[PDB]
Amino acid sequence: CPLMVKVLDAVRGVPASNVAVKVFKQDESGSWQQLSTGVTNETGEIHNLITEEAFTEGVYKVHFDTKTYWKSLGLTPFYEYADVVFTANDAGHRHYTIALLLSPYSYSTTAVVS
Amino acid sequence: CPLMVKVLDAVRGVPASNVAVKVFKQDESGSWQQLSTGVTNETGEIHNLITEEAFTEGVYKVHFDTKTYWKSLGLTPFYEYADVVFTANDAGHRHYTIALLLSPYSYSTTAVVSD
Amino acid sequence: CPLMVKVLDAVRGVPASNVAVKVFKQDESGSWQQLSTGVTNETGEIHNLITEEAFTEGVYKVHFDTKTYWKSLGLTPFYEYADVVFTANDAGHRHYTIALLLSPYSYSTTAVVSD
Amino acid sequence: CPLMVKVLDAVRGVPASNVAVKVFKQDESGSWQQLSTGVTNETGEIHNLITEEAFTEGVYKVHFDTKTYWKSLGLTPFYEYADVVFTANDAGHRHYTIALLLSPYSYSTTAVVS
Ligand SMILES: N[C@@H](Cc1cc(I)c(Oc2cc(I)c(O)c(I)c2)c(I)c1)C(=O)O
Ligand SMILES: N[C@@H](Cc1cc(I)c(Oc2cc(I)c(O)c(I)c2)c(I)c1)C(=O)O
Repeated sequence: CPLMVKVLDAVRGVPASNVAVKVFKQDESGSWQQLSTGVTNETGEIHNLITEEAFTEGVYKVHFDTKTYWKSLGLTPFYEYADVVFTANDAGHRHYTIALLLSPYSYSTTAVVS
Repeated sequence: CPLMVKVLDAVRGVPASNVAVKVFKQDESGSWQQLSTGVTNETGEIHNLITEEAFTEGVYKVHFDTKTYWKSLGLTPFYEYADVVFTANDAGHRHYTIALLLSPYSYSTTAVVSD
Repeated sequence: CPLMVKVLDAVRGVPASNVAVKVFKQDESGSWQQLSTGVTNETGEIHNLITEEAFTEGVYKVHFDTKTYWKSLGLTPFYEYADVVFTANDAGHRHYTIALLLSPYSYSTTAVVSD
Repeated sequence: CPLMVKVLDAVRGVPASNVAVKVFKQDESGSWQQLSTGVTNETGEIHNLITEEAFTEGVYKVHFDTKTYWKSLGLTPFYEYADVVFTANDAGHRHYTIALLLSPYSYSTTAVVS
């Protein structure tokens, strides 16, 4: 799995489950094309988010619906969502983890590339 | 000033100056209309980004060109940029600060909302 | 003011007011000598924590009582407190801001150093 | 393993290896007693950091020597180290992960409790 996510809830101290995620890749044109969609599991992760074959060199957007997550907890969210945008495999085929830490009025993201 | 930014550099321990910022408001179609531009100053801030008159209820995107910032320092950035998207002024007029902390492979953002 | 703090609440989107802060300096023995105290104000800051005269070269601990803060809000905190420890003024006199972002099960701290 | 760590390098996008870690528990007296020491591996983790038997209810300090880590990379560190202090098992025996994200002038820590 060359593209992984790990989402954590900074308020409750647990992984953030049921967070809807979409993966897009930017066109030759420059438009975003949706490649996959999934929902985080109990460990805040998504298995098989993208195949090695579909995950080619280019610019990617990983979109997290953080707003619905906080509404499901009865907390007021500030952000509409969190998008993370990066170039992948520009200098070779690697594995990427997009880590995302959530609070109602803050989020942090870090990329681990191997 | 109802919309403020504060940008910090976690590698150097200084405010991130000369970061290009753009502010957009989503129209009903879903497209983004640019309403502001600026570049952070030596304290990582931008004065007079938008007026109260322009800053009406809606969905906003604050776009930070973090890639150009790190490249100017000779560092290899991971992200293309950082966008921060939120609904504003939907429960009355408020003031907002979008704070952004930058490292080449990480960023954090926090919102402070006051009345 | 050579030592400033800025404390924010990531749950509520407001500065974290009424947070008790203490500043210590390590002596040669390794024990900690208290030099300052304060409580954050409505913007999450403390004025006049220490003077330039007192703030000499050494190792400092800035101690934030984050547990009392979250308990006052009815929230269950994980940490007993947050300490931030660093060497100051070892390459000349500088000014420091210790920024601290709080959630019940997480915190982030960033230092801004100027001359 | 009831007490785990996960340390990441926000500058390089890799787990932070070779970070020295000490685990202390506070005395009845109130003094810190060292229970264990280890060093993060290539995935930023430490196996067998503490046994289930030694990890009893009380107040813990997990100490990370972040200063030597940044010096090993040739970057100037601001902090002397990062200490994370918390009560464990006050309401039952659980597993704890202390996650720690490092930059030369910033760090973030989050606790995941299961
Ligand atoms: N166990 C799996 C999944 C996993 C990946 C990461 I990357 C991680 O590390 C962090 C650190 C911080 I600080 C965060 O705020 C967040 I979100 C994730 C953690 I815990 C777990 C693995 O090792 O691949
Ligand atoms: N002096 C001005 C500007 C200012 C706002 C904030 I909001 C702030 O706080 C943080 C805290 C953390 I942690 C960050 O990573 C970042 I970026 C900013 C700081 I320092 C300064 C004011 O009070 O409005």
